[PDB]
Amino acid sequence: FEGFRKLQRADGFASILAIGTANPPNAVDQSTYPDFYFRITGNEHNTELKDKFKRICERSAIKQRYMYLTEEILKKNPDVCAFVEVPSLDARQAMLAMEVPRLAKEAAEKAIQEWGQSKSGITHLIFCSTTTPDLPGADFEVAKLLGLHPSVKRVGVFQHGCFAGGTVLRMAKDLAENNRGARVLVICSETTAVTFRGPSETHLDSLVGQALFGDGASALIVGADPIPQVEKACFEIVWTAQTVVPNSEGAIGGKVREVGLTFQLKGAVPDLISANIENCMVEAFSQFKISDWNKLFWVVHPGGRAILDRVEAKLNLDPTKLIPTRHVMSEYGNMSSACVHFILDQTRKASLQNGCSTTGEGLEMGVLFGFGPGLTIETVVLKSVPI
Amino acid sequence: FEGFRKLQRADGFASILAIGTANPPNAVDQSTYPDFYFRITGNEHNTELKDKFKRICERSAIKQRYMYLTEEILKKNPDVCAFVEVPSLDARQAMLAMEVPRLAKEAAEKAIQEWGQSKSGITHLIFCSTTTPDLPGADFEVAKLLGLHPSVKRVGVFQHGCFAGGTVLRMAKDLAENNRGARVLVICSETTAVTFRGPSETHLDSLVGQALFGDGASALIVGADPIPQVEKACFEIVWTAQTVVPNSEGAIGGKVREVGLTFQLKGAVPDLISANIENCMVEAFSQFKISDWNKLFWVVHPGGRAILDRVEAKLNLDPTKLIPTRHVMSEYGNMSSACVHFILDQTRKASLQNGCSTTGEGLEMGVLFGFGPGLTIETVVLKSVPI
Ligand SMILES: O=C(O)C(=O)Cc1c[nH]c2ccccc12
Repeated sequence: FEGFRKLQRADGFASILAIGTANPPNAVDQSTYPDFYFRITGNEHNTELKDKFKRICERSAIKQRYMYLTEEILKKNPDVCAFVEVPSLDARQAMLAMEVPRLAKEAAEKAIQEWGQSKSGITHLIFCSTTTPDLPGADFEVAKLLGLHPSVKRVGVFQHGCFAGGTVLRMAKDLAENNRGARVLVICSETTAVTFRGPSETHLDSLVGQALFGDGASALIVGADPIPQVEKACFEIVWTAQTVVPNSEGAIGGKVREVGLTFQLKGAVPDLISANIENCMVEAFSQFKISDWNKLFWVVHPGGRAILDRVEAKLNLDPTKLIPTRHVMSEYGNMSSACVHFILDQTRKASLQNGCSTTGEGLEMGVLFGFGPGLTIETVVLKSVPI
Repeated sequence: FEGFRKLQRADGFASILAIGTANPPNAVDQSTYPDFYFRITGNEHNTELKDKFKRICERSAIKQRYMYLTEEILKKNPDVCAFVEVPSLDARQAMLAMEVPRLAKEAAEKAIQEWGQSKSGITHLIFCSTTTPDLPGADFEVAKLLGLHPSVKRVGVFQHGCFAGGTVLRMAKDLAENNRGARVLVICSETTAVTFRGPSETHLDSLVGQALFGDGASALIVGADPIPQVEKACFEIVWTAQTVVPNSEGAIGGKVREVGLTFQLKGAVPDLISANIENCMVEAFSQFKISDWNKLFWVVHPGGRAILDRVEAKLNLDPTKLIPTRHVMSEYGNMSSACVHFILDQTRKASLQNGCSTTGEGLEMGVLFGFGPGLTIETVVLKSVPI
């Protein structure tokens, strides 16, 4: 086995070689959502509950969200419009079985097309979705839809949540770097088909989710040692970390039950995240001798307007750092795990079109944060690519 | 940066430094299961169905199984004894929220005790279970029960199934080898609380499972560069592969629904596996100049007696090869993902008590096979350690 381990692994940093995104072709305007939502769920007369919802939507800083669920589909699925008075899991599982792999496929083809290499070269697949209805998981169905080789090594990431956009990058880094020639297809596909439900005055937290969550899928090609003049890297995955904020189990959570996926959200999420964000930064960048957070490009899971404002304030980030992040939240809302990837795409695109010296708005180092159930925080250190 | 990557990764092969296992306290005798099972589910009047089940149990080559579900718990949950006449998911989720982590912690504490080092050195956790009830996944709960550091990087492997015992080793290899000093706690915790239900003439493809599935949890400590005279490896994870057998989608499957997790196993599984197992061996061992399957030690997921028989005959293995495998199936039945880890533990133990020259029955190289929904086959090439 002399030199076997050395030849088996890769040499450089895992690099994002392409980013593709997709969304259901149904843009839903936030300005008119309160009326639509309360009408379609049969709660038009509950003015006070609708006004609380209007309030939440109006302050969400989300102009629109793409949604698989349409008035037609909801009219054919009354049970999904209820809160919890009747079961709806089975019906939702059917929707997921079709929609999650579909968006995943669409986003993956875009990433594959950009990458410009044959899909026969894809060696691994990391597939993530809040939930998956059966066994095999959706990772199997997506691979089949894409016509990937049967020997592609799959890993499904389910029920992790909104922080998984970071999780999949952390996982892809080790796969790409420890396997010479490896090319990992990374996909995050999310849809509110599993969380959408009628409003309830005794569960205002669920109400907030109904105003923030949107649908979408992201796809990446990750690999180390990109081929000169053939493959093109936009970002390098340098270092990662994951940590749980102590004593915050009920801050963000969900439950898969007969009524489908229910979620819980506490108002303290903003404080909890900002109070622990500083340490994530020091632990991540001390080794790089960086202490000025404004010298980095930023990517933050847009869990909610408040979280972003609180993080921006606590760390004294100048107004431009979260522009790409807020831009995505405004145009797509909270697409869970897929969010940070759309933001990375927005970042590199804005950099090229503004004539920046790097894919990271002219800066060398950057940080990407994923937040979710735990409360869990995923930290990803990125390095941009010269333009 | 180049120096950074070199320092960031580990030097040698990912090695198994400890193996721990656990099972519910209730041992269920197979010889008397038909009467108990048909009684507790109120099917004593279905004589033909009962006789069919009896023969399945009698030919299962399974002497006993440990089960979380006792007569007392089943009496307090009649919804679980039904087939699909009434929803039972919610009741099952509650059981899982309790049992999966309980078994997980027990096995993990044992492996950690064998490892002999502080749990503060555990840097990663890979946790696997057929299903998980909420978000966070069970990986979160287990980390908490074990008192792991908040910054331990977690990866939950859900709804992969019986082949996942191989999947986690494939994942642990990259995590351990690409991270210098990394010590990965790998856990598989399975329980029939989620699959147990009454027999049904209309779903015979779901009957065999009730006779074979059992409960149990396994835990391993995987790490590269074991500290001399301190840590002790019993196996090295050399090479891995995953593939899907052509047109066998419905051969092994499951669905998470309002009635709980339903499953189906086609009679063609033994044939499918044996007709593709040869190519798996060639693709895995040709590079090591090995063509004689009998010169390797073996670990095979005991999906069922027939699978083991067909594999043995197809690869013309001598009578001794599947002994450890058949021994675990006899004493524990099919514990899904955990099986191959129990078998690995049995293999090393027997080797050291029979005076063999290595932890692999005196042989240098070995293979470990995981089978499941896909139909998927995980291949893990192992190297024993001198004794
Ligand atoms: O032994 C195998 O190959 C299986 O996948 C059997 C099995 C055990 N537990 C299950 C749960 C859902 C689907 C299949 C199984």
